[PDB]
Amino acid sequence: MKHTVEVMIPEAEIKARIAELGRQITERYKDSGSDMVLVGLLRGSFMFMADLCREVQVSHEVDFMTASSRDLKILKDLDEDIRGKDVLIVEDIIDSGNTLSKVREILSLREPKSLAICTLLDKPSRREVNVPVEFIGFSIPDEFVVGYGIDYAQRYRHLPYIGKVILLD
Amino acid sequence: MKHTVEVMIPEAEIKARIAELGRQITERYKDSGSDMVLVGLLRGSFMFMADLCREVQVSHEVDFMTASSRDLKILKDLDEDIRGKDVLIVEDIIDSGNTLSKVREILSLREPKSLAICTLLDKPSRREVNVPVEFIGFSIPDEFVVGYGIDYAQRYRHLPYIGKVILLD
Amino acid sequence: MKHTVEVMIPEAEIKARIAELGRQITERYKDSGSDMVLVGLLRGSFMFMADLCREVQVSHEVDFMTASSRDLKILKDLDEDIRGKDVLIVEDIIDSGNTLSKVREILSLREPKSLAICTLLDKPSRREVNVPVEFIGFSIPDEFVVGYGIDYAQRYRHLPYIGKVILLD
Amino acid sequence: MKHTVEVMIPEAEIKARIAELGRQITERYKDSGSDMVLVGLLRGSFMFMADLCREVQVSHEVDFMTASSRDLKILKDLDEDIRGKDVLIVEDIIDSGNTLSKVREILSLREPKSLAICTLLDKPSRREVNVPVEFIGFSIPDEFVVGYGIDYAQRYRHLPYIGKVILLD
Ligand SMILES: O=c1[nH]cnc2c1ncn2[C@@H]1O[C@H](COP(=O)(O)O)[C@@H](O)[C@H]1O
Ligand SMILES: O=c1[nH]cnc2c1ncn2[C@@H]1O[C@H](COP(=O)(O)O)[C@@H](O)[C@H]1O
Repeated sequence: MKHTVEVMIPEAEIKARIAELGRQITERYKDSGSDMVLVGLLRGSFMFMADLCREVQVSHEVDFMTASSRDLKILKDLDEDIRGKDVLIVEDIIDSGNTLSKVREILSLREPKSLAICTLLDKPSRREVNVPVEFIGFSIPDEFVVGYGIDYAQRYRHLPYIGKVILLD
Repeated sequence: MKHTVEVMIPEAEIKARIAELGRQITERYKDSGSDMVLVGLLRGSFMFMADLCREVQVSHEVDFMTASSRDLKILKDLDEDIRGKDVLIVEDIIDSGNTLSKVREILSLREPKSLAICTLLDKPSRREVNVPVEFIGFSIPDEFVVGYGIDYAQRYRHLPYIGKVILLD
Repeated sequence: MKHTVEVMIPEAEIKARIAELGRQITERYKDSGSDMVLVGLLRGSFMFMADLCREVQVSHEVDFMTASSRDLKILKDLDEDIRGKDVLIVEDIIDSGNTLSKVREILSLREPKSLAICTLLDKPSRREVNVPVEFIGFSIPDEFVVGYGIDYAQRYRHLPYIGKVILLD
Repeated sequence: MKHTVEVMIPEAEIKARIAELGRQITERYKDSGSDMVLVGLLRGSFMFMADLCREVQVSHEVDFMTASSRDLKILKDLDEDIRGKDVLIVEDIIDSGNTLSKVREILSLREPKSLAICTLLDKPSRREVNVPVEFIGFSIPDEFVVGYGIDYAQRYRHLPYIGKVILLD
């Protein structure tokens, strides 16, 4: 467990990609006319949600939810209703796609006007369950990453950039 | 809010009906062979659960879940995994069928081997949604019942019998 | 893990002790005049709570709560308030006394009129944290018990009696 | 309910104040040596948390907790253990001091190495309970503020600045 962390994706770059995601999300929803709510998955999405929602130029609500990353259970459900609203699930990263997949199903049952997912990172190679992912900040190989909500031994979660854990020998 | 409570279903009557329900549920699942779990919906069904599981002659586990009743949110999810298991949802009362209908959808997503519902009381005259109910203790008229876990303004759950509030008397 | 279960405390005896606990609890509170609420710890106390509350002859509420049996956390808090009320925590068994001890502290902060604990079983020898326990159904040595809410490998939780797990070789 | 929103604290002003708070908190805990954890109180403080932890130059973990505000109930407890750790409760706003006062009592029970509070906004003119607040971003007049995580009828949390609702205008 002896190691070091080096910057992989500088915060300045993360900020740029998010602003763009924001324009994209805004453009995609600005004319819906229905209520919108960004749904972040805890703990991972807190930082990403913070920045992202500020880049979304349409009036919207911000709610969080926390699932158990065998059965995907709900430790903390949404505080507000989503029925008839536009819901954009926000996660820091998708790899296997299991939790995201199940969470999308659960929310689907509440009959929202629509459902989409926006992740800061995407690890295509690790996918195990195909699930739609409308907005992605970065596509990366299966690297040992941390920061921006992603931890390693309850650490680096507060880093302003995405770094890679170099596992010293 | 001034009111009276009259007996609707005496304790002995309930005790007998539950023994029967027990035999029936037992007969149904005795030859399944996969794990079985009864899921009571807090708060109202804790008493019915306590008595019912004691009449179920097949080895099972007991878990609980608490749900809201606009969107149906999970205030307390199961501690157990139900995937590939016979699941018997234990409810105290079904009238409109909204909440149960949804709770059932949510568990269905976890892919249990089988999914059924067992309710103590049933007000068919109140049904708004078609929902499969495999076991019913009593089909009753549209009375405001209390006791045996059920309440009236956080009151009467401890009554050993199902009673009906009269009011203005 | 190969074993068998033999009856240690017959349900008929459990029922008798509970009726007596009920008289004792009733006598102790009947003149308070304040609101009363029995607080059961999930999953363990569901069955005991069911029977016990029926033996308590004073008007009271029934709420449940579930803690994490290193830090004692609250997975599901009470649905109702206890401030200014008489609160009787109900558990199936106390051994180390850790969870019970912490739960009593947490509820204490809400300033209830009073706080007491009632357990069906007590394992004095295993105590690690001294905490008051006003009502006990049975005092037993450190036996491998199951039933009446107490499980073993998600099993025997529904047994109507307290049995001892004979660990066959 | 007809209203207007005016800027009260511009985004740049907040950004600068947080950098300062960051230096201060860093200076305070840099030589402690035990694990440290910032606990944000959902929902209102997710944004302040996101920005604050990035200015804290000491290795820490980030966790969240959601509480009610008559009795103070835990709707979502921490995922981490705080025993023997420096704990920095991260709040968005403190006015009466009731909720924080209680949340602090609850965590205090888990025996952390140290326990402090850091709030972005403060309405001293609204204080009803004496509660220790170690770090404050801004002491403000009694205005109904929104933005930067804070809301008005589930609205405005995404604003990058603290604004004040005007109403009937
Ligand atoms: O007579 C009643 N008094 C109090 N609550 C009731 C009564 N009938 C139904 N409920 C509530 O409605 C729920 C069942 O709703 P359903 O599944 O939508 O039919 C129960 O779990 C109860 O909490
Ligand atoms: O101006 C306001 N608008 C909306 N909610 C507020 C406002 N001021 C305080 N609150 C709520 O009150 C809580 C703080 O209460 P305290 O800790 O009891 O002082 C915050 O977490 C908010 O949820």
